[PDB]
Amino acid sequence: NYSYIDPTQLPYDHKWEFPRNRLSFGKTLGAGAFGKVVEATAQGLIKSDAAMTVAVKMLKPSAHSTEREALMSELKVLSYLGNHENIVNLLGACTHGGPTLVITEYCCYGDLLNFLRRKRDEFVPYKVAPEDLYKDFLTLEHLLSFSYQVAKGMAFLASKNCIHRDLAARNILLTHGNITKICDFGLARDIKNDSNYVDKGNARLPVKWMAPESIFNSVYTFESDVWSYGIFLWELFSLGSSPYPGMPVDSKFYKMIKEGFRMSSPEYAPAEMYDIMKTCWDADPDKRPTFKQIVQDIEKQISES
Ligand SMILES: Cc1ccc(C(=O)Nc2ccc(CN3CCN(C)CC3)c(C(F)(F)F)c2)cc1C#Cc1cnc2cccnn12
Ligand SMILES: [Cl-]
Ligand SMILES: [Cl-]
Ligand SMILES: [Cl-]
Ligand SMILES: [Cl-]
Repeated sequence: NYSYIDPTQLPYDHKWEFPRNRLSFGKTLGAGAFGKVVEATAQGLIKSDAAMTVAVKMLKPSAHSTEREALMSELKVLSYLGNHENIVNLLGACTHGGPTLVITEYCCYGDLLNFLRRKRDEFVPYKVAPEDLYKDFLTLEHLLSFSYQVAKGMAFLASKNCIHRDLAARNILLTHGNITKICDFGLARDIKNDSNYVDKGNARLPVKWMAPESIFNSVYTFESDVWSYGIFLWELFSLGSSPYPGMPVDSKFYKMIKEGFRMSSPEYAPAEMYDIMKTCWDADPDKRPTFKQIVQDIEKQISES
């Protein structure tokens, strides 16, 4: 599950350890068969005795030994990555005296996919009438900023030799100020009943976001994440539509991907952003751009707009 890094050899820094009893669990933010993410308040996180709201990831009583390893391995990965601007920020953890708890920041606006669909109908391509700024309409400027932030976050993950493997709008959190945080819901997502994940072998995988080498050879690299980022761009500029609309993942889908069929540009994608999508979807991973190159490309687009 780890292409390059070895989490078993990666230490869990004990500066992260947080007292279990100082958390007050609240509403459930998301849940899968074995794990869940809950909103919570932590008492002694901030130096002054003032409480702050956090999100906590934990396993359910249904979880087995495989999931207990995965949650601890996830904590080691998050601790190894450290805090970054474009990544959801680990705040602490609880590792003894009970089950593993992973504490991160709370992102007020939820996941990006639901945000795009919530904002889709009032989307504004050009400038917002200056009286209408209180409406906080979704604009093309916001979409470009989202692509830029996620590309920077993925560039940082690549620099840490880390492969995301499930990059999609559903795995992007959104905070105040239209700032995105890459995340991985993992076990806290009900992939069993999520139509975006597809039965393949004995796993359920996000096939429509996956590069061919990941589908057919189970190969995950920096450049297979780049492919997923291209699908994410299509999600973004279609305002939250499902990729390859109307095409179920079946034998014809695999042949069409293999033979070079690619999606058309979504209705709201600038031509230069669609140019990025096509290069991300190159059958040859070596011909695909790097995330660092994508950041440079998008940065020039934002300046010239
Ligand atoms: C409590 C919690 C715990 C953990 C994580 C989490 O995303 N962990 C994570 C695990 C791994 C990876 C990277 N790997 C991917 C796999 N890959 C094979 C290895 C590398 C990353 C990543 F960000 F770097 F991508 C993140 C998020 C939350 C949340 C939350 C939260 C905050 N506000 C809200 C509002 C609504 C809902 N949730 N929510
Ligand atoms: Cl546990
Ligand atoms: Cl990894
Ligand atoms: Cl916002
Ligand atoms: Cl074209």
